[PDB]
Amino acid sequence: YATLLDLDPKGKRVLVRVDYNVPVQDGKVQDETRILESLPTLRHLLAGGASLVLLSHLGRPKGPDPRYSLAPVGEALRAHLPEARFAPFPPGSEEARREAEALRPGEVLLLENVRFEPGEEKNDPELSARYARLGEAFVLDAFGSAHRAHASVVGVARLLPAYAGFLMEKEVRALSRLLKDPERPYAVVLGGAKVSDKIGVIESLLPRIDRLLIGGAMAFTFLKALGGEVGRSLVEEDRLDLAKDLLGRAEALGVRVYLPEDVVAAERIEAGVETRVFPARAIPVPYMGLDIGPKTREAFARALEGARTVFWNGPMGVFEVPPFDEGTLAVGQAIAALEGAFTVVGGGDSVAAVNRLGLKERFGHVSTGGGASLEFLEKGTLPGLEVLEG
Repeated sequence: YATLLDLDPKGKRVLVRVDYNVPVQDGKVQDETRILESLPTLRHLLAGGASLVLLSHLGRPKGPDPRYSLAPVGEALRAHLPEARFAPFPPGSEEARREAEALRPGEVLLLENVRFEPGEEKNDPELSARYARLGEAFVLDAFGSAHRAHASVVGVARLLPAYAGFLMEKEVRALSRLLKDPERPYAVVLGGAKVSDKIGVIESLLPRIDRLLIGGAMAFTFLKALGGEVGRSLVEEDRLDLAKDLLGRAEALGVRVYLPEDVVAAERIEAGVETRVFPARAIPVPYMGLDIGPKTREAFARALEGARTVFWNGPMGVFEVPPFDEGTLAVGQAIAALEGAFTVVGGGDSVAAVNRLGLKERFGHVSTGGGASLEFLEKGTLPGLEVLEG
């Protein structure tokens, strides 16, 4: 696992895979956070005497799509690094190769959305070789993209001396603590819509944890599995069986599991909609549970008391829909208030809650990997990390 301290950037053209998948609206970035998070890595390279070619994804565009151009990100980056420019050329094009070859030491070139290239998500060898012509060394600093063997993440890494950036290094060390005898009690807080997407990581963590708090829509599959009546709440009939087995092994492994006991419900998911609070195992048909209730927020905070290690990923309810973001905000303050503990928060809505509460500084580590982080904890590595050697 080579880091930036193993690379001498003097006189070299360095290709760097960054994570610039930021929100954009009307040709303007709405949140520069991801861009700011990459500067430590970029400035270190520039300081050492390098020129840089940057590659990033943006949204899930269906082939070339002006809607997802990185031009707005280029302007944002330019406010921070005076010599950074954006060129509307696809990463593997001849125009892009020539633009990078013209680069002078100190310049920073951001190329077009890598997802515009048809061979990107398929790790196409030809495409990878094309990216290799962009620089003499490769630096992967987009942890949120390291769980997939894509052309700009794994492919190009195999053709050029590859190293991990500061962001990558930080994410890996924070997550490693969670897999290396962390301080007890160790509590995990998981949230999300479907359970099927958390089974792998839940299984992996069970034998290492002491407490499991489950919120969000995924919790109703569990409640239903215990014989509850969840009304029109979202449930995966296809997982009711495994969900019940998971609660069993949990108990057998000596892990305390906490589930919602009350919920805030409505007949439709809409901002400002009228709500009613019901017991979590007695939601009247018409209604859908869309967030954890007041008693549940209370019990969850009580369950976290005394924990010395906490990992939280996922919303407690439909976060982006105004009334239903309260449970997630309550859990964030509960974890932020903890003392003497190593707390880690990841996933879009959970991180968003922390930011809105102005509680970032209160957390041990704010994950930038999202699902990547969950897979690392699940498998112990990622394909984007295995290629970071010489």
